[PDB]
Amino acid sequence: RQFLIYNEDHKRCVDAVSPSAVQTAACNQDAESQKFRWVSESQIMSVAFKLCLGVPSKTDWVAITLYACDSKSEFQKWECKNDTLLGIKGEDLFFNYGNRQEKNIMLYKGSGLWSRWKIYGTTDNLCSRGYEAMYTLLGNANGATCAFPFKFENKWYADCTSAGRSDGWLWCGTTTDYDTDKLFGYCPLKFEGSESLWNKDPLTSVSYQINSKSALTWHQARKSCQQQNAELLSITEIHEQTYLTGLTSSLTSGLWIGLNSLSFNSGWQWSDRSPFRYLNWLPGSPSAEPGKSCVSLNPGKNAKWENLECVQKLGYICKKGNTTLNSFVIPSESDVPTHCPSQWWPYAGHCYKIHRDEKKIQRDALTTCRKEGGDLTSIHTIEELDFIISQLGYEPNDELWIGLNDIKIQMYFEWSDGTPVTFTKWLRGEPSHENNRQEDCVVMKGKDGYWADRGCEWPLGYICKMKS
Repeated sequence: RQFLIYNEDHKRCVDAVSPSAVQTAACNQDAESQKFRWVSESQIMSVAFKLCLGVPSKTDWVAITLYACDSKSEFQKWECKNDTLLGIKGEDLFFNYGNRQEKNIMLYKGSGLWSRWKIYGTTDNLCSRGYEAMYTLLGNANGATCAFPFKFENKWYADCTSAGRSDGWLWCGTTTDYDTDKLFGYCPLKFEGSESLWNKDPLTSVSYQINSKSALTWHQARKSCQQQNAELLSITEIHEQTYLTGLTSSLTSGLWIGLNSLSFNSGWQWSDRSPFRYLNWLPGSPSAEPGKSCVSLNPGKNAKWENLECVQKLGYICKKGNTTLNSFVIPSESDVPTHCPSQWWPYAGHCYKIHRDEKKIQRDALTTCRKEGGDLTSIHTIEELDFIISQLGYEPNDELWIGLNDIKIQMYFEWSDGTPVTFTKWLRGEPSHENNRQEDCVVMKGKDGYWADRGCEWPLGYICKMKS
């Protein structure tokens, strides 16, 4: 994420010569003095010197030099303007080439070519590479973010290091003076041994990372997974729950997983957009108390789930990988010219119709769909859900049976027509109260056609979808 700062007009690059001299030289990508990187939302640090570029004051024609990095100093905060302009934050003054008299780099009112900078090698500005907090793994800092620069054995370190360690793992101090506070962690980056931080499941090849020594909020936890090209754990199959129950059987403190109700207009959902089709709540969850929108896996209570306040500082599980297990059935393709019986309307090779003639409990409804040559409808895309609520005479106060249910295995929803569950859109507060029955059927209700699970023993209208 390092870079050289490059001036196209001069075809030359910024070079740090001393804490009191920042100049330019020929663009040498192997010269550390010309290497720079963001270390916060607004500061840019010299890799060679571990000091941030700054100005003595927000005033015209002053020298830009290296200062001790400081998150509160208005005089080291930078931002990109126009495109290639790099300006001190809050004022129309700009990182400028200077002149052969100073040789130094200068702050200046002028927005010409001498004030316009892009990342060497690239054609995009400096804010394109940007800065992200980097949460540590294992270590004693409980997952705190790296602090750049940091002091280790009276030496300063610009990025993560394998110094003071013969195993070669990459670490960082989480306060600037590691020699004093002694707080560290391992960096979420590739190195020989990096992968032994993951448990790969031999059945599916999906990888899992159990961060039980950490205390992050839900949102912090999610960002630590995302920066590892992963995401918070989704639990989509009976097997996956079981593998994870095994992996955490020795733990007791809760661990964040990706299940949340943060979107207002809908209900429970996985942060990786997996369908929410396998349920494993602890008794008394999900609780309806309004602050508890993020879900934790409780390894000390058999790896069942509970929703908590998203600000609690727990451990977390990340999940990386695509499963090798093919599904048993794949949906059969459609037939682009589809003819439909009377009062049935096509979409994507299937005909649909809403029944409200006489309400039936879910089983009688499903029976009537099959006497008519189809089933209770399955839904696999938001496009398909939009078709149903738009083109079939659907009304916002409707409550209609669809094919989702867990009559085979409770807590595991399947489509009555046997197609895989690729997509779920739960109503706000749904699904709920599977603990109060043994069969969960699923209706479509509300202005948006979102789904609620309920008891199957209830007379309702229903939606049928025939075959191709």
